[PDB]
Amino acid sequence: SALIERIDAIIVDLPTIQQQTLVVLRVRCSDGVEGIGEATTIGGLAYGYESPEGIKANIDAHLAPALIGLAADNINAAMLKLDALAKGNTFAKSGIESALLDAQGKRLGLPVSELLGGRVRDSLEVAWTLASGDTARDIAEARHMLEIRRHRVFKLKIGANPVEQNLKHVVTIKRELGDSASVRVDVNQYWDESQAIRACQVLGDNGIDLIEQPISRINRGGQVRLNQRTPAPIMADESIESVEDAFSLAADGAASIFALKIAKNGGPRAVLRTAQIAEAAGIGLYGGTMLEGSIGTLASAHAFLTLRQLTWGTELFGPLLLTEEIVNEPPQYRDFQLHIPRTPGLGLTLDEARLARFAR
Amino acid sequence: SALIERIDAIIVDLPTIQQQTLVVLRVRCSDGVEGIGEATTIGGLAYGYESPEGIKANIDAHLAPALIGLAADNINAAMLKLDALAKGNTFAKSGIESALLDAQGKRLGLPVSELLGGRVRDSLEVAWTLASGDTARDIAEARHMLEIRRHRVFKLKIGANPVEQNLKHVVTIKRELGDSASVRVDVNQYWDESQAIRACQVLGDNGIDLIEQPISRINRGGQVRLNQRTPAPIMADESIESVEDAFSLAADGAASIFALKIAKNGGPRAVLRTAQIAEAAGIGLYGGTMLEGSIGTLASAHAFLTLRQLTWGTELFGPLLLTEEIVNEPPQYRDFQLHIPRTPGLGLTLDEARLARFAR
Amino acid sequence: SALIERIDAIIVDLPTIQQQTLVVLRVRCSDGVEGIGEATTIGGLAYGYESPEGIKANIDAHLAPALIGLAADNINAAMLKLDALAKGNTFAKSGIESALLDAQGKRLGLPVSELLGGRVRDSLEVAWTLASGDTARDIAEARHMLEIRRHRVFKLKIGANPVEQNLKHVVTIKRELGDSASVRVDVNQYWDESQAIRACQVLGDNGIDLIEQPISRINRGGQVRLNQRTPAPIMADESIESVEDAFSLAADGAASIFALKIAKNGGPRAVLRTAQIAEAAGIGLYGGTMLEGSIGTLASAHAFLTLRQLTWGTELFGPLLLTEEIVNEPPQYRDFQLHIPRTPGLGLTLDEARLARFAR
Amino acid sequence: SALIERIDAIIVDLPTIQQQTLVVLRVRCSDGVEGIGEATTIGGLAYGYESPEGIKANIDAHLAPALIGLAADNINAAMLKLDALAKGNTFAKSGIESALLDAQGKRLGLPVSELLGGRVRDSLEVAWTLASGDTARDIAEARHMLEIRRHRVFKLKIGANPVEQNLKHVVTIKRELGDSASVRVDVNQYWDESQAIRACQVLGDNGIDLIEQPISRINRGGQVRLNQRTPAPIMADESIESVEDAFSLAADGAASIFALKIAKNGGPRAVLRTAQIAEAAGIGLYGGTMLEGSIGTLASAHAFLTLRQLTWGTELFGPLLLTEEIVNEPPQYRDFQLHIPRTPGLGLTLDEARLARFAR
Ligand SMILES: [Mn+2]
Ligand SMILES: [Mn+2]
Ligand SMILES: [Mn+2]
Ligand SMILES: [Mn+2]
Repeated sequence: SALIERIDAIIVDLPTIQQQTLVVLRVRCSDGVEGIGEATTIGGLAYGYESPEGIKANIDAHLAPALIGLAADNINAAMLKLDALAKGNTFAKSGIESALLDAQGKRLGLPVSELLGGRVRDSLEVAWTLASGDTARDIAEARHMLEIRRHRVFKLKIGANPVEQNLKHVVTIKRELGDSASVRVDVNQYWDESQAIRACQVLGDNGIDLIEQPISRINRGGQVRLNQRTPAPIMADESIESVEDAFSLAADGAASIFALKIAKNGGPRAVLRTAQIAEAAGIGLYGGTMLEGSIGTLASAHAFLTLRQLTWGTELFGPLLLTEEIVNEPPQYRDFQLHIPRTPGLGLTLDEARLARFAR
Repeated sequence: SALIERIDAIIVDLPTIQQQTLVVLRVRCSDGVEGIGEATTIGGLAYGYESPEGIKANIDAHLAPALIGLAADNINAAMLKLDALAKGNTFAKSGIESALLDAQGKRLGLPVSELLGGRVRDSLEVAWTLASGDTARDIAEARHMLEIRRHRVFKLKIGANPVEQNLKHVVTIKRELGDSASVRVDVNQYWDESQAIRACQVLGDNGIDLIEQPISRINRGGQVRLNQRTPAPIMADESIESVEDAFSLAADGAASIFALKIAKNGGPRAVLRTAQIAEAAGIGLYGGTMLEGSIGTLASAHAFLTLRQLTWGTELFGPLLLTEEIVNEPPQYRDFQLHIPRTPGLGLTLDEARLARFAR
Repeated sequence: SALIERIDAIIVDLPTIQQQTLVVLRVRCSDGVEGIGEATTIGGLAYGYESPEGIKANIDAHLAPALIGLAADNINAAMLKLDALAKGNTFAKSGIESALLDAQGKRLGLPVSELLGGRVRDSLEVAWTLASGDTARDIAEARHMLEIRRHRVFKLKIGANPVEQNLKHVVTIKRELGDSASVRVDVNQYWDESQAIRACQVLGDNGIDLIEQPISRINRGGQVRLNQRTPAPIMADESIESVEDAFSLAADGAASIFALKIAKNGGPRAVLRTAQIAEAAGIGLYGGTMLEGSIGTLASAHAFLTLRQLTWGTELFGPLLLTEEIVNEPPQYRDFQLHIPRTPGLGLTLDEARLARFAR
Repeated sequence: SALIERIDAIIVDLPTIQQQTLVVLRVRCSDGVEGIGEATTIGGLAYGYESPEGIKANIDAHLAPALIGLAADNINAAMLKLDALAKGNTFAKSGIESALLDAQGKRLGLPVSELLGGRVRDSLEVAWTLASGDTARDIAEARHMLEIRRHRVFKLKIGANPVEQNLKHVVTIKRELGDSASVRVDVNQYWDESQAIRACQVLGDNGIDLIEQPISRINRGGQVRLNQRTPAPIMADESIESVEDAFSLAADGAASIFALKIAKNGGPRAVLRTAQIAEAAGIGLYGGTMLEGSIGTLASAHAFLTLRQLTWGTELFGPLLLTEEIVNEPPQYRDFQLHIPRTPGLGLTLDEARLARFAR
């Protein structure tokens, strides 16, 4: 019955704790109900082929036009249509599926986690990226985050400095924190196998719990090798740019952990398809992020809530990086977790004034 | 909101065109809504480790008790719980998930296909197993089924007679029918690789469209080999006894086609998990059956309706084999297809009198 | 000459040191001889798809009817028939083959180990699962078991608590016991490869002799990987759900040790088929248990007696867990071993009164 | 109870339809019972490393001495002992296990097939090697054998003449016989992969049912390749020189059919170990022969009788090649089969006079 009448893709720049750009989606349905979503990336084109500009451009010019007039309640049909009409564009697709799921949740008065099957938990463990680039600074922030019971899992973004420097930094931090916190790294494809061979060993020998995307996705055999040789488990993130990529990697034994990002898969339903594959292969899960705001973070969270298990938790800390939001409901972070309300849809409403404010 | 108050597993023997036993499930919810499902097999234990007797025994003694008091609306949590409490028992689990999905569909007034994402079609191509055991009779039945436009896809159950005899039979039928019908075989694991090597070639060289489960699931390498050497595509059925089996087979390249049976996977949601994996690997789909009645057939159909594509259609002909049904709504078979109503749930209601009649 | 006249499957709940349920089998032969067997599992459906209820249901409804009138002396023909009529149901099949072997042993006045070829030993090393869940408690029990010379091999059931907690627990116990006892673990599929990677290393680096089923049977490649990378040998248990599973695993190099459980294979003859395959591949053996009572334990033992070698002994401690038995002859545990009499059959007779007592 | 008191290995040369040498074994037990066996090969050392001379030499000097005093009833222990004391020597071991099984069968009054588990059939299909070396003669012999209903399955020993000549010969014979008989070849390792590539295709394209050992056992990859490319199934014979060889081949996918020869495995129990492995891998079976007399043929037959299935029958025609036998009971060949009596042991007794006659 309800139809998709219009979809708006709005580029919004928000201040952080330094701007963060999100593409807010608003799908208006003939039944008066409106869903909101979010297609967010990091650094224009540096973390994916989809920039905020390219995202809005294609939604406006291609994806949205293909949906107007379609049943808002038939998300599958809509999303399958988007797949027949467009190659990739998972970020843009993710924002749209998120909005459609939100709209469908308010319409049925069910939270998205329920639309997606039913939550098995009401909160998710949330990791925190220590980014000060200063070891002492990072250890202080870690101790602080532990103090206020906000985070007990920390990840270090490395690979940008000499291998030995990052190794020192990361091992110093773990050394200092001990068993009071879990320490992980994310090399974001910065190392080549020859560099990863030694670093991975050192990290694993010094209490690092997991090594996220050490080398580039272009070296598949190296991932398979490190998944066999690293003392510390290897997690695939950038290597997954789609659900089929997830199967490919699982079939190869390229990672014992898969990071789950709706943006890299195509939305909440798409990320569960990847998760489903991981569970079938026996691969461990992790709730990933592209540093989304509450909308994208909640879209992710609602999906992760249905997961039987997330051995390595999540890094759904995106909203805490922003000093301003475009939704009224502030994220609920208490005791190392993100608490998700049972309210319908994503449980979020737009802060119209701020939207107008930061919309570029 | 609504809770699972009581689940009934009823063994029903129905006359066929020779009895057919189904285990009818009735899950009654605290909100007055009741869902019906079906856990059906063929021949006691000859086609699966789950017999009608074992199915009712375990639902009563284990599965059902674990669900009473649980939210009827949180199907994922319920089914995940059944997985934590019981190994296998996909048939029993399938009947229960089917009933839960039915009950949830009436409660929200949405057809199960929609609960499952949204249908991309309203009917499914239906194949017909020619069973007369007589070549001439089978060819007659084929032409008859073509005439009344009920079936244009036929499968022959072989492997029970000498290889040459079945080969002759099957090739004679295809030759006689020409391009007016698609002819497939299902050897039900009856051949060993050494027998399949020649038969598969002959069948493929004589217009047989696909070869369903030629050899036993115990010979994995043989399946991988035949998937590489058969002139006719190899479809995996019995080899899949779970979603993880589907991943295993896909990772191996053991079949270019996967038959989808909710019974062998654990229900409508479980069969879609397997289908999702097949789609990710690029494996072709087929809607399979354990010869369910309208309930199981409709539970399957509602899931298959959301599938982007089913290259080889379905064999959802189960209800046409029975001369009596325990539901009021007769299956809609017209023009080589099974038509699925948009009505809520499975769109079926129990024929109380007949239920009482055939319930053993 | 002698025929199978009737088979009784009796569900018996016995008190333990907390109930333990066994399905006692009684096969009555036309020659007056009667054999007894046992189909026992742990926790209904939590350790196998076969529950006590499902076991009795299928024996009564399917397996037994197929055997009445058949030659009691032709166990092969009978068991092969059960395989043609039923998929899986190894537990139920195991109880029946055990009873048939017992009956055939009394009839020929030969112990089952002899029927099975001939014993090469008269006793088996028996391991003991320390289960108190309390480290200090477990170390005390270990020291005690060593004292009375009952056990010098101990296994810890882990995987239910955080990896670090179980690691600590297990390493603390080994540390404390030193070279006076062998310490093994059984994770019962509780870990996912990403968790097993580090735990296995730690365990192997701290004197743990072997790691039983660290990850789930759904992750085959992970087993192959850990069988290559674990400092401590990997043993397959739950991964084997049949003799063909054993071949599959051996062909893959998924474990350097196979646990031998008649229940998971289909009986004493079936477990030897698996053992035979293991010996051919060079895979090490272990006498496994589903915590059977004296009947199932003796059925297992009689088979394990014919084994050339059992590098890691057995865990045939099932009877010591029960405070009551349904057989008259008490198990012979002395000097870290289970001593098997040369008496005919299993060397056991039913304690009719107790049978009637605990039969549910 | 009964012990092995003395074992005699007697070399006997028998006239054929041209001599055939067998090593007759006589194991005398302390209980008065005596078992007879046979260790027979073809051509001294040309078909195995074990010649009649080497066989008697080692039994006398090594195997037999190790058994005197041992329990005649504990065959497993005895045979396992022979394995600990001697590498290979399967022929010699086979004659001894055969004799032990015979002696144990008379002692218990059970036929060997029963000692081995229980027969599932009373006769076996018997193939016939057409050896005239003349196409026309061979076709005549084939029609004759069909007429008297003695054989309907024929094999041609090829590989000794140019590939084309043998191809012509073999294809001419099949063409001439049509579907009235099954035609197979045995190249006895005579071809190298480069020759087999074309021949196998031609043979398979001209109705040859299977290709026995086309190339040498030294080329493992070639066997794996031909098992993948031959239009006609590949059977392994010479490649199997032990049970572990059988596992190796099955693990490799080197043949879809395994020939079963007790001589190449180590006796009736050993051949069943190989058969069990084949059944587990899904490999097809065939009862092979080294052209044994009634003793070796019956030892084989009693084992093959317990086999669930032998897709390609047997070639147990050995006794029909001899014009004189050293046993009193003449083999029962009627209607394409060898009929096995239910009598105890092998059902054979020595023809003392003839034994003394032909014993070299
Ligand atoms: Mn990452
Ligand atoms: Mn099928
Ligand atoms: Mn275990
Ligand atoms: Mn041969």
